[PDB]
Amino acid sequence: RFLKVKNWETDVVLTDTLHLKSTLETGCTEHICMGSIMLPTKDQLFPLAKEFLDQYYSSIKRFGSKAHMDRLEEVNKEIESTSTYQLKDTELIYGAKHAWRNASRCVGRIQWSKLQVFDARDCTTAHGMFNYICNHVKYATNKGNLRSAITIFPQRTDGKHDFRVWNSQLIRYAGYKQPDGSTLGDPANVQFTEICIQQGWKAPRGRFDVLPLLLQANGNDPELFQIPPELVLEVPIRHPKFDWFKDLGLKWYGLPAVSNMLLEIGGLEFSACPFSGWYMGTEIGVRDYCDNSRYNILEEVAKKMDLDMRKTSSLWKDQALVEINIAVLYSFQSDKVTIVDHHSATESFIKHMENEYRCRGGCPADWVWIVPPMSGSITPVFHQEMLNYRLTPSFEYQPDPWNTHVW
Amino acid sequence: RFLKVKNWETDVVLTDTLHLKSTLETGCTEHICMGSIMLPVRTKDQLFPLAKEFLDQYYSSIKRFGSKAHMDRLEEVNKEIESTSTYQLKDTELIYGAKHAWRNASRCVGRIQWSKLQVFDARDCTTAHGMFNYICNHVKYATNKGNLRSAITIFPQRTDGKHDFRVWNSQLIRYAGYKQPDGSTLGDPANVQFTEICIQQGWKAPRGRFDVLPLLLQANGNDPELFQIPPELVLEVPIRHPKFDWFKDLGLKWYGLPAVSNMLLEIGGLEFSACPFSGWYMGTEIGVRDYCDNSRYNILEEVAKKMDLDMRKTSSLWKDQALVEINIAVLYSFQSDKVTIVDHHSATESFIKHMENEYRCRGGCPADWVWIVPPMSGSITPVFHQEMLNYRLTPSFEYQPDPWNTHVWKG
Ligand code: HEM
Ligand code: HEM
Ligand SMILES: N=C(NCCC[C@H](N)CN(O)CCN)N[N+](=O)[O-]
Ligand SMILES: N=C(NCCC[C@H](N)CN(O)CCN)N[N+](=O)[O-]
Ligand SMILES: C[C@H](O)[C@H](O)[C@H]1CNc2nc(N)[nH]c(=O)c2N1
Ligand SMILES: C[C@H](O)[C@H](O)[C@H]1CNc2nc(N)[nH]c(=O)c2N1
Ligand SMILES: [Zn+2]
Repeated sequence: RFLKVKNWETDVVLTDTLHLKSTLETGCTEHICMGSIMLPTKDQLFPLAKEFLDQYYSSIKRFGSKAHMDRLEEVNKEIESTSTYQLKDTELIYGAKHAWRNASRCVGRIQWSKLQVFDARDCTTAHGMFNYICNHVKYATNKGNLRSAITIFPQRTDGKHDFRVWNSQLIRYAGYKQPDGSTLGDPANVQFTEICIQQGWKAPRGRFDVLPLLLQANGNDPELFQIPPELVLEVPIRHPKFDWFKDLGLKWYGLPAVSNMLLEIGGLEFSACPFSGWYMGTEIGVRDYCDNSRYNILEEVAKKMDLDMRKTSSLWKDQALVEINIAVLYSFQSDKVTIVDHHSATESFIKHMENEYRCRGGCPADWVWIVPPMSGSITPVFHQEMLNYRLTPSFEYQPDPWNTHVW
Repeated sequence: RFLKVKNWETDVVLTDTLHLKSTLETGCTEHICMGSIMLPVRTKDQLFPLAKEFLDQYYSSIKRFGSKAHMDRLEEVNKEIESTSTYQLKDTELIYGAKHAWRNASRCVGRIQWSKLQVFDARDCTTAHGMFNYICNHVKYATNKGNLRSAITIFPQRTDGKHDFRVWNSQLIRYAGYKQPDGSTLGDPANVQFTEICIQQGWKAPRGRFDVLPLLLQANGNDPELFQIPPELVLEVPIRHPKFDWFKDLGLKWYGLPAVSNMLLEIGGLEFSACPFSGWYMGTEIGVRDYCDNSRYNILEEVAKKMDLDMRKTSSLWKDQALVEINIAVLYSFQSDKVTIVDHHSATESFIKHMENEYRCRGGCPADWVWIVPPMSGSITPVFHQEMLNYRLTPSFEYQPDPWNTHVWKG
């Protein structure tokens, strides 16, 4: 019932009871652990709304008050009638902040309560979505002093009137398959880069071409939009020691903004809720730049460094990996663009876990995602036991629209 | 029920059916995942069924399931059990059992080598001196002058739980750790408690930074006894860096033979409480964990200073930088001295091939992602991108309480 998690580097032991309020399943069973798998009605709705309202009023110290009972009734009535409901702005903001608070795969949750929520529920068209998204981008970028934000479009109704941002992130680079069979630009976005063209986009066919937004409002077909360049902060990548580094022709965008997730609050589903915070260095330097299936630039960098690439045991890949990541962080800091290294971010998360354990009785955390893709054990989270479980409100994965849209 | 795991780097999908044979519990529930939790006498009543499941697996493995030899064996054991409340494995069953416990060890990335395990049968051992002798032969055989050979030595199984054989050391070879009165620690901090028990038992500590600990051996539930492994039998490797001539001056060295000796081997219900085994090191075990964990030798800073790295702010990634060099040094020193070792890139690539083979020939491969992925450069190794299924199959290697916490001293 009362589970304990131990940190093997500091012997600190925390007790978790928050998991007892868990509602969704994990993918695992007592016979099998799937911890490393990437993707494990009015009658249905009211109980959800109730659970949410109870936690909402409880958080404001008005659990079971008249206001609570009242709102509970009002929502109850609304559901019975309309077969759904609308959150009060206060609930919208609380729900979003908590969905972030509950994202077990996010190492940056110590920032959870500072989220700026943009209510775009009155939106009706793709141009309207583009407008809201541009405002989000400018607000969050804040000339390099990034501020976390989320813009929430209209909730789901009949499932045939869904708003969806087709991009996986608001800002990403295009990827095109060349005759060579090789891939130019970002390989992860090869397909999307195609669906944009299958729509009319005029690809400059470059290595770092900011993709166009493909916005879907109310179910209708999506529409393309070029984000005003001055709104897309980019960072030229240079090494604080290797002048030749810049010759690599590397740069990345400063704003990470997940746009393909679904937000669940009190049973209500928000299929278009792009959100953004700021990068942890390794996301770019380790994953985007060195993944074998991404920009895969390890060899090139190792060559320039003139390292013995004959035997894996010389650890040239490891050597290069480090330099590359030193560069990413150096560049961002130099341009005064917010960014955080894995040491600092993970140190933050441990503090955050401790705060959540004392103030909330726990903190759902997914070790597989929390530990950085490089230098795992020299970061504190590696030695930290974590309990993973699903709490709502939450952020969930959802099918790429191009695999569900009825044109 | 079928289950698939996908490798997101190659899109190779695999199907697991072997998990269906999984009987033991994982620690997780439908509502919670304990995937990152370090540590999540039998009755006749429960024994024979465990015996049967095992003998069935064994006879199927040799293509004799349902034969007369199979049936007679099941009858022979059934009888022995009701007759003696236990039973003895045939040599062939023991060898098979030991190999499969390794094969089934979900946290082991070196399982591609599982079928080559050399098994030493020490079930006739009765005293600690006998244990010492067996352990010495295992170490010399396994070490093989630097060309390491995997091996396991199996002492008598548990009976009533009051006559257990145990190796109190956590590994056959490990360095002493000494807590100084000023609060600092000399040697390996991980071994401070065990070292104190050794000194108390009478060991004369040389008190250096790399003193090979003595063996503290327990036979038939008796009080443990001390023994010094012959120095000529302990292969050690001085660590130096191929480019940094000052590295050698850090005075670092490590032993070549990694030999877990505190685990419990379960086979067909029988419990082997003393079953030391060895293979060879993956570089990062020493370079990352032994040398760089904050709670171990913790040398990042000193190596950082010597390299003249900007240590003012973490974002310089000075720790990351020093880490790589230290690991380059460990691999380099071992290769130079021709002492077997494997780097994490090579070891992980091998585990992926092994894993694919296991799915195709066995229907699955239980694997613990948290442990399989190396403690450094995680995503640039293929296992990072590989989905895995973790489940417990027997035969198996299990954790057991440290003996100093359960032993009834006879004095
Ligand atoms: C302010 C700084 C923030 C930092 C440093 C941070 C860092 C991270 C990192 C490293 C990951 C894993 C990324 C990957 O490997 O692809 C992640 C995942 C995630 N974060 Fe955060 N995050 C921040 C803000 C946010 C915000 C504002 C939200 C939403 C309100 C959020 C929600 C999540 C979710 C749901 C995931 C997992 C997404 C998935 O499964 O792909 N994060 N975060
Ligand atoms: C042939 C060389 C081998 C290599 C390269 C290898 C490598 C490893 C590594 C890197 C780990 C994790 C160690 C740690 O992080 O502390 C491990 C764990 C494990 N290995 Fe292997 N291994 C090998 C041979 C063996 C042998 C011979 C056995 C048994 C017969 C075995 C049984 C296990 C077990 C049971 C674990 C888990 C230990 C625990 O949970 O504490 N390994 N191995
Ligand atoms: N810092 C953040 N990172 C999440 C988005 C970027 C990620 N590298 C892409 N990604 O999840 C790739 C798909 N597996 N979030 N945020 O600050 O809002
Ligand atoms: N290569 C092997 N490694 C396992 C034993 C060494 C480990 N670093 C010590 N250890 O797990 C200390 C406590 N967590 N095995 N083997 O070759 O048989
Ligand atoms: C197969 C495995 O689940 C997959 O590679 C995971 C591992 N850990 C991760 N951790 C983070 N933060 N992000 C990822 O994309 C992944 N990928
Ligand atoms: C808390 C966490 O589970 C623990 O530190 C684990 C993580 N992964 C590991 N992986 C290996 N190979 N060895 C370890 O000791 C650990 N420690
Ligand atoms: Zn699990």
